[PDB]
Amino acid sequence: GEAPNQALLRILKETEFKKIKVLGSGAFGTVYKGLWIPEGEKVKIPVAIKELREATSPKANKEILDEAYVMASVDNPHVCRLLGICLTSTVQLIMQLMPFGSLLDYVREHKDNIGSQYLLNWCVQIAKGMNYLEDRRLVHRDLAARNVLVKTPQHVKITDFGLAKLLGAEYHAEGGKVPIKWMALESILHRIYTHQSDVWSYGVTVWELMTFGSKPYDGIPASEISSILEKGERLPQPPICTIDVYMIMVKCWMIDADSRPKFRELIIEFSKMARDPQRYLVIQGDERMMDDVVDADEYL
Ligand SMILES: CCC(=O)N[C@H]1CC[C@@H](N2C(=O)N(c3ccccc3Cl)Cc3cnc(Nc4ccc(N5CCN(C)CC5)c(C)c4)nc32)CC1
Repeated sequence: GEAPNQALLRILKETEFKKIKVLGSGAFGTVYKGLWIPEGEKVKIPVAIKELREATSPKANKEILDEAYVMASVDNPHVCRLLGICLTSTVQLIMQLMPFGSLLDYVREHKDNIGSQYLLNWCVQIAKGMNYLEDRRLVHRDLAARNVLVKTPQHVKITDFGLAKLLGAEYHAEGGKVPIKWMALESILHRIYTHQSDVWSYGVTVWELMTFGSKPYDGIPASEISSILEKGERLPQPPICTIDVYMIMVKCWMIDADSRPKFRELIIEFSKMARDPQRYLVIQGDERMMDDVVDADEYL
């Protein structure tokens, strides 16, 4: 079967980190911006701390441990990594802080200042991250612009492996809440998921970036999407996109999964375009646009 998963899961002391402000709140709990100060090491690491609220719920406790399991299992510059877990009465997951939030919100907030070089670099970075996940035989199942976070405007990372599944030595889902507008056709019909179905969602994610965060198939009921797709219709060519770029998205949306690009090929193609970005995206105005703190990426 598969190779042994020798990832390390680090257990952290609650007294080593401090919560500074709320990044986001849900029914499940809260995510804080914070600092992690390992005892004796003389480093201050910016972190996001996800803490369950009222964790007397066995389902939420099991789900956050599965998440910790997945994140520990990965190590690439284009996917978010776990620093560790803290087993307090309310369980906590400690991750690298991504100071600029999700790329979906970043692209909406800054559209008038985002040039073609940033857009095409982001496409490369997401594809390298996805290619890494495919190497590790991990299917993300939820790639979308909301699930990419921004470390710096120059460096984004895939995150939110809420639905992510490691292939046993395709993956078949049971029925549950699932993002139909981002899904390969075979995922909507037969709840099948593969690295190739991730490519489909990658295409949709690029579409979101290239439209500066427009909602795909806006207004259309998710019940209609499978037949719309079977009819051969897809998302439209974004205004800024040359046909070279749109062609790539379209290939990601072929019905024959094996006819879609590989992530390895998407890396190459978007890197080619990143060398001459204004040849490939046409954007108005494009030309013009705590002493001991250590980023988690330099903390090994
Ligand atoms: C409660 C549901 C919820 O709201 N989730 C969202 C908020 C938490 C967020 N998040 C995680 O879930 N992480 C994670 C993922 C999986 C497992 C464990 C963990 Cl820890 C790691 C993570 C790292 N960095 C950030 N940086 C960051 C986020 C938001 C914002 N702003 C604040 C001002 N707003 C107006 C706009 C948003 C900023 C400025 C920076 N957010 C993260 C994900 C999305």
